[PDB]
Amino acid sequence: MMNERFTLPAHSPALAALVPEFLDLARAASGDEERDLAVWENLTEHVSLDYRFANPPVHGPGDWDTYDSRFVDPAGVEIGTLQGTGRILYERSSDAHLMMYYREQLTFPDGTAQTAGWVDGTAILGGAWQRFPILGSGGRYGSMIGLRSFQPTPEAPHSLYRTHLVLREIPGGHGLTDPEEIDAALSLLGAFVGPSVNPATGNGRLEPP
Amino acid sequence: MMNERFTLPAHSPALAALVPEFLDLARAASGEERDLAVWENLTEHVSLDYRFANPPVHGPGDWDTYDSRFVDPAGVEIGTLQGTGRILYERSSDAHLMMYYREQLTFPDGTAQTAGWVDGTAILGGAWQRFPILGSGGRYGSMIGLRSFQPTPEAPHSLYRTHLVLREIPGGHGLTDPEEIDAALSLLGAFVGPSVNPATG
Repeated sequence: MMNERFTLPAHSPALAALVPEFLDLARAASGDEERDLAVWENLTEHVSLDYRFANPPVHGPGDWDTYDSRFVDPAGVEIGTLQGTGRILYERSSDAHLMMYYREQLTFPDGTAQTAGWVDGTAILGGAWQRFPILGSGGRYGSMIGLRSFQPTPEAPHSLYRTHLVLREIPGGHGLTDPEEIDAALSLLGAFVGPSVNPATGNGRLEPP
Repeated sequence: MMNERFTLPAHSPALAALVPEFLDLARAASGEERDLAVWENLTEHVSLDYRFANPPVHGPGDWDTYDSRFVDPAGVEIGTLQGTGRILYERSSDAHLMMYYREQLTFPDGTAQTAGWVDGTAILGGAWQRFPILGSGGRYGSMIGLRSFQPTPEAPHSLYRTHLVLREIPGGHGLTDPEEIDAALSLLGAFVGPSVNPATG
């Protein structure tokens, strides 16, 4: 008797199950429920960033970048690396902030994890902390979700970031393999940490700036 | 003691509380007793003001506003809607036109609102579009719901087939600030929206 158009996709329960675990990460990271946990705090992210302008003089839609990162802990030990890609897709109606979609692959000696989501490009210039959700994708991290928080250092905003990473096992894993559903989970969790995609304006319209 | 940078914003528990209720909407609409409003197989009469950025081309920069009338099968109007949408970009994977919409719902006894992503290319193809709803006034202020519509193939820009459900949440959804409302609408849209930029080869 259920209306098809009110029923949600098959993966929705698995998605929903990520939500409480995500809210729990901070507490689990603070020393503590015992599952496998990986916490790296006060990392130095050595970023080598190839930033391309589409209309060279100033940032705008169409711009893109790639970057490679090295995660080095306070003692100088490299704990993992990262490949990232980003594209500027549009300007918000309300304030013309530069909206960018990013995807990243984190590679640790014992496994891999991935990231995707929205970044306010205007805010990164201003020096804001950014946060991406993580889904584990292989090895030790395959059963894990987490959070990546990074801030571009004032001295070298394009080469050194300060970064914290937390990944935590979910019992029996998050259960997502399809890229479609992985992207949906990353959108769901990003809702808590990511910028607003297009805030309501004054004039009741979403016209372009 | 906790890392500020791993701690989620204060609204996170209220957002999290929306999730099981949202998953419960389909079952609730088909018959726990709360206040519930279901309108199925409405005819949505749409009046559309569409602006082009490069006039002959449908593309990024286009935007529109529209007025909608919800008429039940018996010909009674049960509410109206004002909406706005913009074409923001073409997906890397398949160049589909991605768009974003915000809408305000007005019923005789209250108000509700909507926002979310639309694949403008797939909508041509006859796919259903779905936006989460947050109540914003009157009877519905304490409610969340779902709006699903499909443009009629014979009159794709003026007639839609539409279903609406809104359901009371115990103690209201608890969101008043626009930023938290936008986050809740994004959170619930993750379940129903198109993929915004699928990974490429």
